[PDB]
Amino acid sequence: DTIFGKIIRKEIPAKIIFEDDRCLAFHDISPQAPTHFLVIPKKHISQISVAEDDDESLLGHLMIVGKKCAADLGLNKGYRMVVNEGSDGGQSVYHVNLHVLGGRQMHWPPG
Amino acid sequence: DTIFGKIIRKEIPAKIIFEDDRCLAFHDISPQAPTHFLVIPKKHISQISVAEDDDESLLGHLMIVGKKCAADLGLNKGYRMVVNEGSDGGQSVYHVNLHVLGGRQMHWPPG
Ligand SMILES: Nc1ncnc2c1ncn2[C@@H]1O[C@H](COP(=O)(O)NCCc2c[nH]c3ccccc23)[C@@H](O)[C@@H]1O
Ligand SMILES: Nc1ncnc2c1ncn2[C@@H]1O[C@H](COP(=O)(O)NCCc2c[nH]c3ccccc23)[C@@H](O)[C@@H]1O
Repeated sequence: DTIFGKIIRKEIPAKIIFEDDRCLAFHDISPQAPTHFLVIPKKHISQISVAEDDDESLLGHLMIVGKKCAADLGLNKGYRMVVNEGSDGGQSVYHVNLHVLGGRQMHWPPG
Repeated sequence: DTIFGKIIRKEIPAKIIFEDDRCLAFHDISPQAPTHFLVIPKKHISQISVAEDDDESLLGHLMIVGKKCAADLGLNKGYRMVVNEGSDGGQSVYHVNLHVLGGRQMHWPPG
């Protein structure tokens, strides 16, 4: 399975900042901002392009959890949420993952 | 209200590529990729940091609609989804909006 599959199954260790029945959040190993963490579903969805209609609430939950974690981490000046799909998106771990980045001005274009 | 509020109320014209009872999608006026469109809720939420828990399904719907529009627009090599919060996120229109960008390699960091 993927790296994130291994984190979910508790095969690879990770320092978590949030967990519930539906998702996990943890800091990125290669941070691109002073604050950079990930929110991932526990359900295996390899990429957002294959998410099903009934995954709507789960995907929204990732963003609500991202919002809450951002607040807890003191990102009061703002942040950026990112989901990458496939090669052009730069996906590297093929498990749906929401990036939340902040603590610096985020620029444009977003990559 | 905001620019997007005006688009929703059909005060400002916009060429739409998707509409339902909950959201609208349309191409960005200042595209940053060969394909760059936006998905916005019809409900007024000024920024993701003030989204409520019960907005989970709506937020997920934006991503599912983004996914579907991306497929329709032929983004088979991938894409990137982005939501900006506040000043550090680069928010400029204070109405929740999901960017979908593709048709080129998206780079890292994402801004
Ligand atoms: N054990 C662990 N704990 C915590 N974080 C972990 C981790 N193992 C891995 N990560 C992280 O997962 C993230 C996977 O995100 P992604 O959206 O699949 N690819 C985005 C990065 C990227 C790569 N190549 C690109 C090319 C062009 C654009 C972008 C890129 C990475 O930020 C980082 O590797
Ligand atoms: N009528 C119309 N039809 C179609 N698209 C329209 C439009 N009117 C406006 N837009 C678009 O809304 C988007 C608003 O996105 P945002 O996430 O609020 N800001 C991101 C851009 C940005 C700005 N400054 C920054 C600084 C640092 C990082 C980023 C930035 C813009 O891409 C573009 O202006």
